[PDB]
Amino acid sequence: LSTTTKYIFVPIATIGCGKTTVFNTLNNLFPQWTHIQNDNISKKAKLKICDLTLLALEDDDQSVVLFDRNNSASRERRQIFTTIDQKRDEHLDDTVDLKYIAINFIPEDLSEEELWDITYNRVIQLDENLVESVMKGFIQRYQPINTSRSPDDQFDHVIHLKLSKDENSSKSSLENVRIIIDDLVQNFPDLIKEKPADELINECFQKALDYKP
Ligand SMILES: Nc1nc2c(ncn2[C@@H]2O[C@H](COP(=O)(O)OP(=O)(O)O)[C@@H](O)[C@H]2O)c(=O)[nH]1
Ligand SMILES: [Mg+2]
Repeated sequence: LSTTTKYIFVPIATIGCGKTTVFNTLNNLFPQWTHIQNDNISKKAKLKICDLTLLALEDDDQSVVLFDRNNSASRERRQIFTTIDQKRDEHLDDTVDLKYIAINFIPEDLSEEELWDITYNRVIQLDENLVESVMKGFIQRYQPINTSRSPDDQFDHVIHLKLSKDENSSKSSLENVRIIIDDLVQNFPDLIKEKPADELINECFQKALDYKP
């Protein structure tokens, strides 16, 4: 109406950290949010994920883009800011406030050994040697978020997730969905007025967990 705010949720993650499960759960709770999955976009597609993001932020309808890519490498976050900042004036008028929220899927204190152990067994449980090999490449390129310097200092806010083996029958992606919701209620009350009920979060996560694409 007068000064609408849009949000782009940028994961920093490697394969199998739970990005799509968490974003699917969120989309299941908030059907108006736009979940754009890089895995669904051809490498020779006319519109790539950055183009599809801006297109999915034009209407007064569309406030949230779930940007579903690993962005394990620093340059992959730089691309997002530069490309979107650079094409924003093509589509959005000067009343649109755009915020980038990092969703950090890999704790600061996690070792590569435990990162590998958790994500690899998630994904195995499709030549086996080449799925392993692609996962390794995203880990080799992984540069932890560093909001003290370019480009990560352009984030408006960071949400720190956990990456654990499941304990006490609590999947860490479900723990992570709750963190994101609690964080948004606190720090962006206009995005989520009041929480979904706990059982609706559980059911929406159950839907995401048992998704067989
Ligand atoms: N054990 C466990 N598995 C999970 C969790 N979250 C997601 N998964 C599963 O791990 C696999 C990959 O997760 P996905 O969300 O696709 O990871 P992405 O590659 O980051 O999208 C899927 O089979 C999920 O069902 C979790 O918290 N615990
Ligand atoms: Mg995925």
